[PDB]
Amino acid sequence: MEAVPRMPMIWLDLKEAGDFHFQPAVKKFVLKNYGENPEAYNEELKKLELLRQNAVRVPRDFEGCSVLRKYLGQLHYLQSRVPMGSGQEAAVPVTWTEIFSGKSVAHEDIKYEQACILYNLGALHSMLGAMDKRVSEEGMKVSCTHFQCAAGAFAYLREHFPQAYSVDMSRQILTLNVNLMLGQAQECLLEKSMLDNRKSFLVARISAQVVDYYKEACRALENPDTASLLGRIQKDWKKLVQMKIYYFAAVAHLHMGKQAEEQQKFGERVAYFQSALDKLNEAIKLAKGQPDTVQDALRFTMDVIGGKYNSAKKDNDFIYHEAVPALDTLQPVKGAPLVKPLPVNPTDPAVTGPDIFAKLV
Repeated sequence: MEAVPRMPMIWLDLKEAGDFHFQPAVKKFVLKNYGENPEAYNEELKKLELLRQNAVRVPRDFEGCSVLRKYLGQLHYLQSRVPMGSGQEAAVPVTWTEIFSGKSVAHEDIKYEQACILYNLGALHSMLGAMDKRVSEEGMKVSCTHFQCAAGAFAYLREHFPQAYSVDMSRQILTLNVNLMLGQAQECLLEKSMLDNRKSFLVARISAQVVDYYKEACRALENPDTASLLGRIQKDWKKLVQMKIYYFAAVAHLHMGKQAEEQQKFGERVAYFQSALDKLNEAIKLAKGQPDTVQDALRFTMDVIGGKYNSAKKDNDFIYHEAVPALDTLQPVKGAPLVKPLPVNPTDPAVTGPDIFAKLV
């Protein structure tokens, strides 16, 4: 199974930015509150406006992440010296496009700008995670980290910002995004654990957790309100996710049968391989219409599980003569969560660079 073809991964589009005319409001504030020449900080203002145009049209590569993190950190450093939040003195309109409707949504709130950047940091991480072939140890590790970082950005957004600046960043949609991203992170780790040939029981538990994360996403996708908001995106996500629930349930029970093999529980081995085959047959049904990438992974896995089942049953029928337990007596596999949303510290100097606005007060 370490050589199974990789399943495709879902990634999220980045949001499109509108205007954020911060320069006039910063100049008035410096004049009326610091008493200094309003244009003594034009080079700091020039650095920020350049950084914004770079961020709102960011390159879709790993370097793009540092650009977004730079701009996000510098917005924090600006907010801590110039009050531009909701209701505050120097607040100006911030406009971005809500991604599911295409409608412009404006708020006079610098935290809306921060939120949309953080959203795009999560989305870019999801795209970089989904781009790798995931065939090397380092590519599997890096993809896993990108999906955890994506989860981290959407989780931070959900926890630290006035909920619902727009409906693409509502708490329930962000939670769907987190659970999908963690499910994809855990899938990357499952692939890595099979390459590393970890203990069969641990691999089963890792796979069971992939199922658990994808069940959380699937339940959220079945919410009619979310289906309505996402439109055909909900159909495309749900088809892949529901298929993967049965696929990784098959992979889990395959590895429970390998544990039984190792323990010389040869009737239990047959039962788990039979259950794995039943779960895989449902996944193949649910995969109708999916791309060849999905079919190639399922075809490969059917060869593995079908061959293991036929030989386990032959061995048991002609050698071991052990009783085969009913499938509904098998101990369920408890997922092993080995991923988490990974930090967004917006003001870590190692990532923000020098504070553009250090020479303010």
